[PDB]
Amino acid sequence: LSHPPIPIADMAEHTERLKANDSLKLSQEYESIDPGQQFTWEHSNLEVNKPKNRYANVIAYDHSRVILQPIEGIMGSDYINANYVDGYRRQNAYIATQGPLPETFGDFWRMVWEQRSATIVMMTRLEEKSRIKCDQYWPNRGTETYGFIQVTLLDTIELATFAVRTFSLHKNGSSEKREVRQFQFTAWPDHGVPEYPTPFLAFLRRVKTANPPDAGPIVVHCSAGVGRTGAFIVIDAMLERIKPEKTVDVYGHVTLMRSQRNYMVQTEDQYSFIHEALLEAVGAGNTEVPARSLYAYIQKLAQVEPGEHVTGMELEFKRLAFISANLPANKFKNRLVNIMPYESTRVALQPIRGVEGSDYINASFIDGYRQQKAYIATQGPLAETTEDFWRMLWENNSTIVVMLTKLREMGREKCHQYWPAERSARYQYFVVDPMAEYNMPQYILREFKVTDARDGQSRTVRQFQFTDWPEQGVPKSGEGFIDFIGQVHKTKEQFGQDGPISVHCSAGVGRTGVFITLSIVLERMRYEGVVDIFQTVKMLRTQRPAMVQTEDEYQFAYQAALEYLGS
Repeated sequence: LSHPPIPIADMAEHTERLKANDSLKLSQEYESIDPGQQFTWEHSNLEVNKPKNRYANVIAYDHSRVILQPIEGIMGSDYINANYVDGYRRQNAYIATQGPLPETFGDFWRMVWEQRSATIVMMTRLEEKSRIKCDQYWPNRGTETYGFIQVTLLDTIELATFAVRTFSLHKNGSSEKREVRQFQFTAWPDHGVPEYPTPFLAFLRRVKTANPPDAGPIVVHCSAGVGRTGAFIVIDAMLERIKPEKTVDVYGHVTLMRSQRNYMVQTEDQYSFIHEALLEAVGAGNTEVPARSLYAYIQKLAQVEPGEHVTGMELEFKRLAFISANLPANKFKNRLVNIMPYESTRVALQPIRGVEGSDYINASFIDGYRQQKAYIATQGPLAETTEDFWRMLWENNSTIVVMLTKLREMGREKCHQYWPAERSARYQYFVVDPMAEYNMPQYILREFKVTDARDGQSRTVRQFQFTDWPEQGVPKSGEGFIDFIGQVHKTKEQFGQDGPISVHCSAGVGRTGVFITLSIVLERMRYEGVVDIFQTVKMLRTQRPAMVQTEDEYQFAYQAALEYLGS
């Protein structure tokens, strides 16, 4: 009645309608959400329970609350601020709860134990822009006791946009030991919702694969346990829904959620984000592959299926498809009009008083496998942006430069020679001294001393220039490129860089993208034994446009991933 399901085919259009005229119908739809019934919240309001509430205004409805076994002689001991929430035809599939307080750490663990949960989803950083969102309810290492549950940290994996912690739980008296994994999403912005859903969707895939299909409810929490917690739940429930059903009903599911916990999906932006994520999720399907299945996967990609006129490989690639960059005074600072950094990931320079746009360089921060901003992807310097380049490196503590083009190819200038060789150069406040030049079969290593003139300080800069990329196409073997990636990264650890690796070719998307793609993929193969090239590329394209420009480029990443598996 009045807000019917949306077939996954119309999801595109529907979303754009809601978003029309600065999200006017989204807003009217959202404001109309109403479970339309009266709840009570007596337990949350017990005097003894009020300090167990992180926010006095975010309570637990009586009828859907999670009820803990009482502790003999302790009034109020059945209470936690938490409610069951439904998934798609999955009753009480989730527990939505606040981020635990020091005084409720024991309650939270006892909840996990008694509810037989195997998975915790933490939708927040402990602190975000100074403000504490959640206190740390788990041990730094080893075993800690909370109430009567002993929680042991077995393992910590920590990656660019989330962390996974593995725990063992043991209540005293029983030999029972239970395993629980906490997935912590670390990339939700301090303000608003994520610009793109791709990190969250990969986060969600992790969670779902780890969660055993016979456990109790997934425990989900942010700060209040309503806002991001809500988005996680709806997105998941709708991805479940579309397996047997091929329609989406966000409106309907948020409505059901509101009858279970106050405020689920707390902002319009969150409501919008849910639609964007679900939109992107129907877009790709599963592209992740176990190492053992890689070759077969590749072989399958290599065929022209009955029905299609192109390869599966090229069909997969097809599915992958600017304020400052435009300011008139920065327009000469771009090699190509149509290759610009996004505002949100652009690498801004320290502004220089009295020259507008001297905060601009065509460059973009890019996350790695383990850490965010592990790369800057930028174009080959122009004679006119050379100075800017050197300052970007200094200001951003980048001391490794990967150049993926010859200065000239196919009788065109690809890159200006932005480095000195015969003698020292001064590029503005920076003195760069050429220290050595190593000619390897497939690349050249150049080493520079860079001295800040202003304060006499100094850093070593190393530049790796790969010289074996064919001027048309892509390498026939990934061997040399693999070794190259290896060398750049050895050199990173060996001389303890914290800073990003700055990577460029000519426009700084194609080969640049392949380099960054493989740097991520090959480490993920080492540590997970899975590969997902498509999602890696998809991700890069959330931070810089057109990363991995061509089909052959895309295919090469597969090729190199394959050969690397070979060793």
